[PDB]
Amino acid sequence: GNAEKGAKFLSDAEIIQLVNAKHIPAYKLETLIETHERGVSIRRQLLSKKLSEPSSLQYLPYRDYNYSLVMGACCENVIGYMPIPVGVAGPLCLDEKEFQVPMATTEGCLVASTNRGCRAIGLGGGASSRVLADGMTRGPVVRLPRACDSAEVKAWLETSEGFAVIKEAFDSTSRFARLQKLHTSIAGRNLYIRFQSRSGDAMGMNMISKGTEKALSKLHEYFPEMQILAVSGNYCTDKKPAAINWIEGRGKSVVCEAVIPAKVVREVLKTTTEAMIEVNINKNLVGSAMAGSIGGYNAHAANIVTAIYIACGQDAAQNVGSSNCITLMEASGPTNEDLYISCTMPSIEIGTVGGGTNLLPQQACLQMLGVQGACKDNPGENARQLARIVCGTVMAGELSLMAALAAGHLVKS
Amino acid sequence: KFLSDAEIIQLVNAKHIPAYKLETLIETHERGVSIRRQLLSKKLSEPSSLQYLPYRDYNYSLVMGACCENVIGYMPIPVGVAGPLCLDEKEFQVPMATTEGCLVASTNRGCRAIGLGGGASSRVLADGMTRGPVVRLPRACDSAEVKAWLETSEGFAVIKEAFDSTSRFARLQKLHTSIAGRNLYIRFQSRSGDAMGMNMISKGTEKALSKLHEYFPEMQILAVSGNYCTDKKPAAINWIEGRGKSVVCEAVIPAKVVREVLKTTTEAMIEVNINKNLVGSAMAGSIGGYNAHAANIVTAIYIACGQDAAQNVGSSNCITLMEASGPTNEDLYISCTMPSIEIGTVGGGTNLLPQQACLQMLGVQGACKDNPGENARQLARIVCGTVMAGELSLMAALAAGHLVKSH
Amino acid sequence: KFLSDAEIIQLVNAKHIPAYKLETLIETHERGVSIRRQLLSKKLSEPSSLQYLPYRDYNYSLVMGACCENVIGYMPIPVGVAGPLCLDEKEFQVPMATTEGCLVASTNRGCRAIGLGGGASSRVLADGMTRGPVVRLPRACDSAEVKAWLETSEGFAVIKEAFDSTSRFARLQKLHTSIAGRNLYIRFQSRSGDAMGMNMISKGTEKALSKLHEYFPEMQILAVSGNYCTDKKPAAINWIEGRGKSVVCEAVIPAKVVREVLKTTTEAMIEVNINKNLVGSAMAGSIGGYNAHAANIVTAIYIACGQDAAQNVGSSNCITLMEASGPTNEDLYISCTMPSIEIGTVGGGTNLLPQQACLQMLGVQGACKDNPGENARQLARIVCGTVMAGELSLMAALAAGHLVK
Amino acid sequence: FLSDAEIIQLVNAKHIPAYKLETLIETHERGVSIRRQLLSKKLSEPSSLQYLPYRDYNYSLVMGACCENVIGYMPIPVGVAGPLCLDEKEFQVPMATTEGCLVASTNRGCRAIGLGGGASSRVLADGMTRGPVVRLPRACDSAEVKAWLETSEGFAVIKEAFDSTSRFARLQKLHTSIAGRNLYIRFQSRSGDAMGMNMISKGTEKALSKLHEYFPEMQILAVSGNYCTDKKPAAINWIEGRGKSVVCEAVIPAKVVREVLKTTTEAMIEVNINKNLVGSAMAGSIGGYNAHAANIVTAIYIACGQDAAQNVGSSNCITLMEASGPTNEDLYISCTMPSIEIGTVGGGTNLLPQQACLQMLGVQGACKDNPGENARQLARIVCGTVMAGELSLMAALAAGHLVKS
Ligand SMILES: CC(C)(COP(=O)([O-])OP(=O)([O-])OC[C@H]1O[C@@H](n2cnc3c(N)ncnc32)[C@H](O)[C@@H]1OP(=O)([O-])[O-])[C@@H](O)C(=O)NCCC(=O)NCCSC(=O)C[C@@](C)(O)CC(=O)[O-]
Ligand SMILES: CC(C)(COP(=O)([O-])OP(=O)([O-])OC[C@H]1O[C@@H](n2cnc3c(N)ncnc32)[C@H](O)[C@@H]1OP(=O)([O-])[O-])[C@@H](O)C(=O)NCCC(=O)NCCSC(=O)C[C@@](C)(O)CC(=O)[O-]
Ligand SMILES: CC(C)(COP(=O)([O-])OP(=O)([O-])OC[C@H]1O[C@@H](n2cnc3c(N)ncnc32)[C@H](O)[C@@H]1OP(=O)([O-])[O-])[C@@H](O)C(=O)NCCC(=O)NCCSC(=O)C[C@@](C)(O)CC(=O)[O-]
Ligand SMILES: CC(C)(COP(=O)([O-])OP(=O)([O-])OC[C@H]1O[C@@H](n2cnc3c(N)ncnc32)[C@H](O)[C@@H]1OP(=O)([O-])[O-])[C@@H](O)C(=O)NCCC(=O)NCCSC(=O)C[C@@](C)(O)CC(=O)[O-]
Repeated sequence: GNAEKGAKFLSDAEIIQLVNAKHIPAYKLETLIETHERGVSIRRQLLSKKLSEPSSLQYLPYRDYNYSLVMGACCENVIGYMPIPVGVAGPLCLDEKEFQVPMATTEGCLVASTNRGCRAIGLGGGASSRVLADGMTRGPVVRLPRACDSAEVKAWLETSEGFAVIKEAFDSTSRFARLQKLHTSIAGRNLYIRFQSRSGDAMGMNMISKGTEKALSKLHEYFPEMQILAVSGNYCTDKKPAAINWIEGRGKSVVCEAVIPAKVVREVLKTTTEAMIEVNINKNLVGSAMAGSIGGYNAHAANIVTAIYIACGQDAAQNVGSSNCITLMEASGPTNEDLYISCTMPSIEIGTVGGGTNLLPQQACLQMLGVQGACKDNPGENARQLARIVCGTVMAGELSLMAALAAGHLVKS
Repeated sequence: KFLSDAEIIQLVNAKHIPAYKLETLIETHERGVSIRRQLLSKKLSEPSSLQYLPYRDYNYSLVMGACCENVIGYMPIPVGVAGPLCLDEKEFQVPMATTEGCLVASTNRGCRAIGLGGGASSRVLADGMTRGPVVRLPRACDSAEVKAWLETSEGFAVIKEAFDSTSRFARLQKLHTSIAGRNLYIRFQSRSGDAMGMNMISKGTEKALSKLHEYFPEMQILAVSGNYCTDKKPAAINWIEGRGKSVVCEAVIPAKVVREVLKTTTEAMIEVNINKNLVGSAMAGSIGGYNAHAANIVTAIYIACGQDAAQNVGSSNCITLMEASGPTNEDLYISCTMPSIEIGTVGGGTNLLPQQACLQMLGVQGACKDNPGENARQLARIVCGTVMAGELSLMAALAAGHLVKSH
Repeated sequence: KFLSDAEIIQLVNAKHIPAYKLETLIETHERGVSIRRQLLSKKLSEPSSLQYLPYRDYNYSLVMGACCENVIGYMPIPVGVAGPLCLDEKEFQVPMATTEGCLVASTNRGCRAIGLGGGASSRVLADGMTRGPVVRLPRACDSAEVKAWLETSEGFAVIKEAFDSTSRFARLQKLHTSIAGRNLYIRFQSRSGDAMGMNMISKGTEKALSKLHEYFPEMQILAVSGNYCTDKKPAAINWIEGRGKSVVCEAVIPAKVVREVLKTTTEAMIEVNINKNLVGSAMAGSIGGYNAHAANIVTAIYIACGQDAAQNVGSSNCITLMEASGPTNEDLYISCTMPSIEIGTVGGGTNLLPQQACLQMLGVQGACKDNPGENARQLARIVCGTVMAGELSLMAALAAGHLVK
Repeated sequence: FLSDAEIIQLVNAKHIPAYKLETLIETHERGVSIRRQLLSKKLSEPSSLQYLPYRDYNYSLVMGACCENVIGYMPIPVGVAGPLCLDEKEFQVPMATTEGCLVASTNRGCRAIGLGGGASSRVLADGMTRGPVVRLPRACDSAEVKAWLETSEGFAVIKEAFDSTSRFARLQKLHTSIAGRNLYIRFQSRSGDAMGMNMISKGTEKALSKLHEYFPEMQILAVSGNYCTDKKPAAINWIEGRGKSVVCEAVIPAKVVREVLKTTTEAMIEVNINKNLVGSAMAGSIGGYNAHAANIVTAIYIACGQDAAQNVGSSNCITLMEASGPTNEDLYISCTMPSIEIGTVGGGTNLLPQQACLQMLGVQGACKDNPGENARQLARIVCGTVMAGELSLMAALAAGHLVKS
């Protein structure tokens, strides 16, 4: 019926009461209650009346979903989950292997197009890829009394011993923290330090923050007058467009290529190698340059990154820098009727452990590509492998869309 | 029809009927996906990989033929809620589909500071989706002529006529042209009701390019999209000219609220905003990213509300500014300007029911009958508002030395 | 007056006179300069380091109070000539004030290929100098309101009237506004006859900002220039929106001419242009610099013709493109598009006689009485033309493996 | 030797290239004197070079080194600003310009600094760069070369080759960048007191050869694939630096700001942020967070024989202003310039008048004892003077003193 005061289980009815009582704040329901799902039920209830159209929540799934794995490190105020259609494209004949690429999307033709692109590649002898570099970064802003002081610190960080003490501090942070280079940049009395380190099969944004922080402390011991303004002074750079990610790289840098047989271009892609190339240059090069792009000399690399990212538990917001990509197309073969295509992506921020990678459905798409979890034997291998697949699939998508654009097929589909 | 499950399998195999064909071949969407999963498993190095990828009893009737191909199931993204967001004297319960811990918590904490601050105000500065095809002429002198033509009032009128005759909402605004030798990049800009409009615009520019061709028969239409729109790629033009909805946001957090809720000082916030979001971003050579994590907020809301999560690229453009304010300058004045929010309230993933749930939750869902475009615009303002909230909280945490404490 | 350099210096050393005023006193420019050199030598660690800095017999008359302060002589810059430049069915002998060897030789070699190629064609795509002040309002909602106001036809009309009432040539074109919170950046665009117009425009935006103030009394005019013009700084907005004169250029070099004059192959040129001026520039994160050395050509012509050599920054923006052309695709099609050539044929260094010499040499000097702006525009085209010429030659040299040696 | 009208006809007939005139006439000046007559016919107005100087210049130092087809020289007013109290020294900075108030303003700025205890500067890095484009059959090959160049031994053989090129060629790091089967290699080396554009090209070329020995299938497309980057705007110069990177700072006493600069520290700062930061960002600038660093670079560059076209990358500069002092009434100002391409030897640095302005700053020629010192010292002066000019113009803008001066 109704009651009052904390006790045993109680009822949705008035457990709500104690929330108004302001002793059980909304987001703490899982703290108190016994079953995660009840918690979400009660919140959807609270939130329900907070709503203008309370009948909304009705078609928002939530029932039976392992929440023990989200509550804790993947989301707060869980009021359910969002279903994203997951299509599959492939096989992707990449580096003498075939992958069935999962793509969580809501945009029609994206999967169809990526597939059509994978096809051209398969009938083309397949594609080759190489991870050019690997390292997640973090660039805090630090301050000194005078620019002359910043200057001194910069020089110090650049001496071999100085770098060694910073590296030691940094690496003592984790099992995988192994500080590579150190890129410093001065702005008056400000000093931006770009820390770069590998991180096994983790995307490493977290590991690196812990590492730079410990390093900044040891750095402070030497320059007590230094102010650590913010672990992140946008010099990483994370989730924001930045020429530095494009030029210096961030995460995994990777190249991709394939040669599509003139026949395959006419048959599968429905155009000409000559037409493709004529479009790639004036679109992905001259066009992008005209729009003042930094890092976006590609057709829709983003569409492919986001889809794979959502499907495989990556940070869909890193879609920003991860999509950097220049796609190039040349005439090739004995008659120059064959299409040579490459795709270079300098900043693929990706990981195979932690984050959304810990959820089971996302993990399903990872296993589907045989990348899931940490690579015990060779640490970082899964992350790297996935990076290559992302780059490979992007080339596939680039191939198909570019073709469609050349052929005048975009409006039809 | 009935044929044993594996009977369809073998059948397809022996015919080599492309899996994607299924939906048409088989009766009932869930069969075709269940069968596809089945075919796929045998192509995998661990046939039981999809053991945890849901797919059962989902509404594929909407999806197939409109949102995704080769469906093999669906991906569950935790959906949190933040708010109320006291924006323009209203309160919104903002849904955020994410997998990053603290994002919702932080956006909430940010919304809180704003609520106890008298709320936030926002304005949509401009509205217009764009499409910029590449077109070619024999000589640059010809491109030149076309450019001048498109710039005459009559020339623009015939192009506009053609363009607008494309849809009920297609109303071509300006026309930005740009020459590269014999190449001509034409940026078409038009409103589009409550639709994000990427599709409507393509239809419009295409019809317009035809009418344009009638006048310059020697013109080659190389591609409806010559990257001058620009869509899903970083571009100074979206930042400077705007794309989609441009919107400003502001709020003033009372010094007490900054010390109590945000756990810092207005002075500290400002010292960080300038050297991070301004000097830092400039040092990294950013174009459009003078903000802390506008992207985190856009993506979350975008995924939760059926938007194109890949447009996260240009939609996240945002400059966040913080000034000292009040009688004592202890209050925090904060603003966030986002010039290119590509958003829509109709079509796309906006047609799926669960996404529609999050849209109703903000009372934006579907087309706005009375005032077309209103929902799209309203949602844009909410995205900008929530972004400011997130900016507030994260900036604070950074000032206070809390990122490696919260996470 | 007439005393003695020997003592006209003491008063000065009695600080009764600031070196930078000798002019006001000692009426006879060269003497003013003369005394100042002497007074400076003493302050120098090497009292005679100015031994070789010319100064005599230069017409400081026009310089003083309009081009330079604290004058102490002049700097001689070698002036070479390149051409003829067969541009738009005309031939120009282009003057280039430079100190870099081969620049003139190369630009010439480039002009040559063009002459034996049927010549080059050019078009001025747009014309308008800009000024973008920063203005402030109490709240962003206020900025917003002003933006919308400036965008209404009547609002623009009152702003335009105010702006145009500033000068005989001030004819405000569009108005590009941009909001940053409670800040509002207004880009004013207007023609300006044959003047580069940086000054004319400032005067115009200022009068306009006043009338704007009358309507929004709560608006703070922070600075007539809030870097949204943008002047003398790299900016995507100049590249995308244009600034000054925007112009295209093209020519087709006959395969024979490429092999003979330029010493390479159209195929090789093209292979280099794409991977250097496009893919390379993109790799370096360039905004506006998809060209080989457009700057070398702009600066030289700018110094020789009295332009603002510092505007070399935005004026050099240029994308140079090369395609295969002809019945056999062995001919080289080349184009050069420069969106922001800040140039003028009147005022500034354009008032000095030696610079004016180089202007007449191109028949552009002074204002074009009949068709105002024509000289400025014509010169802009020549700058673009000569740039293509230089692009042609250097690209070739690079293709052929000739830079070093 | 004999006669003029004759050399002409003789020329016109056997039609000799005007540019060869120097190798057929006893004195240079009669070469350029003939050249000039010879060109006058070819003008719409034969009497155009009337006022264009030429006599008694000493083309000797120019011929075959600084300029071709010389028809004379261009006089650029040279003003002086200072003293510049930089690093406990005072410099009298020469500025070759044609823009009124530039010198006056830079002076006024130097003044505020002098009465402020002076300015401090530091050279953060030194290295000229060259980035050729090289090609391989497949991207996998490019990839392999990149990794090779990154191994310590691979770098050692490349460095050896590179350094064996000159006495000052000492290859620092190596920044590589892949674009499919393309490979952009950024070579970085010091170069004494030379700007080093030439030395580096010779070095990368020698290195690219040795590189070829290891990857015979590699195509050297161009010694310069715009990844240096030279004379074009590029985020890489801004982020990685090019030439000399230097910081500058000073603190102007609140009194001095009100008295000399005619404003408030609070006003200055309010303008710097919304103009040089927020404004520049709104215009989509990469590298230009400053008011007019270019004006100062160009002037000093022309006066001291530097490459005025490098004005493009050399002008990169972010200027910052904070409140300082016991009451925060004092103005703290800094200026960071990451890519000052400068040199004190070779180029226009070999001409005597330019050398005059170099001595004036006591930088002229190579620094025997400490190689590179002069180049570096001049770089610091350029950065110092830029801060000075930033100070004055920013002030003027804050105070609303522009249009009228
Ligand atoms: C629609 C297609 C794929 C047809 O392509 P098609 O060649 O005309 O159709 P087809 O039946 O003749 O070819 C068959 C092949 O297509 C594929 N295919 C065909 N249908 C399906 C399907 N249902 N499901 C899966 N795969 C499919 C499949 O791989 C198949 O191979 P096969 O079965 O013979 O072994 C093509 O025309 C295309 O790729 N169009 C463009 C797609 C695209 O651009 N997608 C992204 C959205 S565009 C956007 O919003 C970004 C943009 C444009 O703004 C960016 C920019 O500015 O550039
Ligand atoms: C974690 C907080 C929010 C704690 O916040 P707090 O103030 O330290 O502790 P609190 O308990 O006093 O705060 C409680 C209030 O915060 C919110 N809040 C608190 N806990 C919860 C919860 N469980 N669920 C929901 N809401 C929560 C909520 O609104 C609540 O209001 P109340 O009811 O108490 O008046 C804070 O420390 C914070 O915001 N940290 C930063 C979080 C963040 O920004 N993370 C994601 C972005 S990091 C990134 O990847 C981007 C980066 C850094 O790489 C980009 C760059 O800068 O380069
Ligand atoms: C050196 C040349 C011109 C030889 O040119 P050549 O074709 O090798 O020899 P040639 O004598 O047979 O050519 C003669 C023609 O060239 C011209 N020419 C030839 N000599 C002269 C002269 N003395 N004075 C005037 N004009 C001359 C002239 O027009 C003549 O026509 P002709 O009289 O026979 O009918 C050629 O090899 C060349 O162009 N070299 C490269 C020039 C160049 O581009 N350098 C300046 C930029 S380098 C820099 O600092 C920027 C950079 C490159 O680093 C930026 C980047 O890419 O990152
Ligand atoms: C005009 C001034 C200098 C007057 O300065 P003032 O303080 O108004 O008047 P003052 O006579 O009392 O000042 C005297 C002091 O100024 C200097 N000074 C004064 N006159 C001279 C002179 N003739 N020659 C040399 N030095 C002079 C000198 O140092 C002297 O110190 P003192 O000897 O008294 O101890 C000042 O108002 C000013 O600096 N104006 C602005 C100058 C300027 O910056 N213009 C060039 C940039 S405009 C442009 O094209 C770039 C732009 C606008 O586009 C950049 C952007 O986009 O932001």
